[PDB]
Amino acid sequence: PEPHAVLYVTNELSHIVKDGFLPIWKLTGDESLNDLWLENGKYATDVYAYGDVSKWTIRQLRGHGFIFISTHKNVQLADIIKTVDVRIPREVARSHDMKAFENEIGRRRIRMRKGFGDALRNYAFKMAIEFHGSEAETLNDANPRLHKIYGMPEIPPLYMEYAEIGTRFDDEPTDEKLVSMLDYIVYSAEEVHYIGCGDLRTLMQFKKRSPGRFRRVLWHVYDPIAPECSDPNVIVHNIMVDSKKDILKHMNFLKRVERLFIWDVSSDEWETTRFAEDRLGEEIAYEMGGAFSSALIKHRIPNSKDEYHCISTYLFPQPGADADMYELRNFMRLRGYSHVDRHMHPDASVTKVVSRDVRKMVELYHGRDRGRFLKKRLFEHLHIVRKNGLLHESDEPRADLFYLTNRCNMGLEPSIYEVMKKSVIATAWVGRAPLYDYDDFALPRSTVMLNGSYRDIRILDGNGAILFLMWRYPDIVKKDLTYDPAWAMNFAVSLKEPIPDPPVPDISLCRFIGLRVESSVLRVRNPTDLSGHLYVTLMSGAYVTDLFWWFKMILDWSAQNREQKLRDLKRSAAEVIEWVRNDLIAALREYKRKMGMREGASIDSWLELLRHL
Ligand SMILES: Nc1nc2[nH]cnc2c(=O)[nH]1
Ligand SMILES: Nc1nc2[nH]cnc2c(=O)[nH]1
Repeated sequence: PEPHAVLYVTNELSHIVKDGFLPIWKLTGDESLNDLWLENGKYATDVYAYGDVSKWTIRQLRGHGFIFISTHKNVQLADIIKTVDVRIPREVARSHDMKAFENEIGRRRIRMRKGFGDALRNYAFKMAIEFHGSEAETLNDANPRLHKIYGMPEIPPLYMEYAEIGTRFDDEPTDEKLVSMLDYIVYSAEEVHYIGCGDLRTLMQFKKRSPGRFRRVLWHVYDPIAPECSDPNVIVHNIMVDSKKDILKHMNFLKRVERLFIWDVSSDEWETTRFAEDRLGEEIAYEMGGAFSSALIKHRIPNSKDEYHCISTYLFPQPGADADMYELRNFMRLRGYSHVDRHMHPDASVTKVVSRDVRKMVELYHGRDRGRFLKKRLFEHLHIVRKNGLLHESDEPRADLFYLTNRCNMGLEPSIYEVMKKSVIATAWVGRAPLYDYDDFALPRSTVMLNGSYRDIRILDGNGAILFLMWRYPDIVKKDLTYDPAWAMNFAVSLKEPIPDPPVPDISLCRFIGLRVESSVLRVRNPTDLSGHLYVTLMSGAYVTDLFWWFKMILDWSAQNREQKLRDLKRSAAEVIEWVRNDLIAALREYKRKMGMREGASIDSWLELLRHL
């Protein structure tokens, strides 16, 4: 809505910037601290800035809005030697196109979005178990035997009771059928009896792309034609399978384990053998249902039969599989130990299927050049627990990232705060620009600031949030981390995180970039300094800081003295950018003088927490 970034470039770039349409900020390594803060605050959009910044730490620079573009790998600071956020290729200076240069920034900026949500997420996996509004990404980095991953994924093309299909959605190519299979089914298994594994090329390429989960899992594999695979998490079996006893003897029963049954069995005049193969793969899974957690039975569709039967939880189309591949994979969820509770997905039963409706599924969703987006949906739907965030009442501690402010939740505002009163970590869209690849809606920043802050609950904007994590848990959140602060500043973030002792004015907390331009607009438009300053912050909705702590920082902390208060900075390894209650109490008042109803309680809460402290 207001928040910008300083697109910082290194010397050799500068000349081309001049030729742009955005404001340029020039340095000049002196510049006091309180110099940057007043200048940077003049820029109501993104800026370009160059020249010497040796004096300064990174935190200092990110709180200011910095993104480090250059041709060189890194740039020298006072803190450390930072990895440039945005490297430019030589040739694409160089050239000296302002446009290809400006485009080049954009892309990496959208790529930078990732790193931001990787820090918050990567902290959540540190402090939590339950998990809400999740997706493949969160599955991807989860520990399936600890974190418990809920959410509401977008349900794929399915056949059971039960039809509905389609409709079609846009999609792109992926990994060939057989490794694109493994990819979505393998997640929480611990042991896999892979029946009919062929020559193993399949599973090896699975290793070659997805190495972690290949090793975090155990593979019995079965074929007349399977070679000796030197791997030690691979016990091979040449034995062909007619009975469930050719698997059974090869499971340790004295210990609990999630086990997965994968069937893929084909041989060599009609073929109602193709049939009683699949049907067998099913019966064998079934008899064992109670030792496996689930199964992916192969399921090709016959010509002869218009309708037929099978045991099924689901039947679905196959990513990366050719268009003419007339073969669905049949899921069976089962009973048997599993670190993911799937009792939503119905207990695999007998299923009447109509060939032509399967025939249609293949027709709609198969294609070499389709699957990517299907596979995802399958993955989630299979392994996420279908549970609604604002409604789930949890016993364990719980994280709430990047779903909260979704357009489907619109109106249900109260429930939202309820979640941010008690989550470990959660985030709300508060950005007021156009604003794309993002389908969220904004919460009023004042209302966030005021409802957000509780003793335990620290309420910062994404950048503050990050700065904080850098500063408190330096190795949950690295310092060299690349991210785009502007974007970080579209999110309100909340953490179950105690106030510092002593409540130092760290950047995580105190930035207030542009608060002077912010105070003037305020006064030409809707007109009514630590008294007025608090009011500005609120009325602007430019800002999201932790009211509570910042309160505590003012009264309980300043005074203290000159000597005795920096000192307690050293120490708390804090850092700043800027070198009584009766103000604040009116600050509040004035605020709600202008805002009956559109708020604020609460307010009342805040006042009555000064008038008692
Ligand atoms: N910054 C950011 N990172 C993510 N990682 C997964 N989803 C998101 C998102 O919406 N934003
Ligand atoms: N099946 C699958 N789909 C994904 N979509 C994004 N990441 C993954 C992954 O690891 N596996």
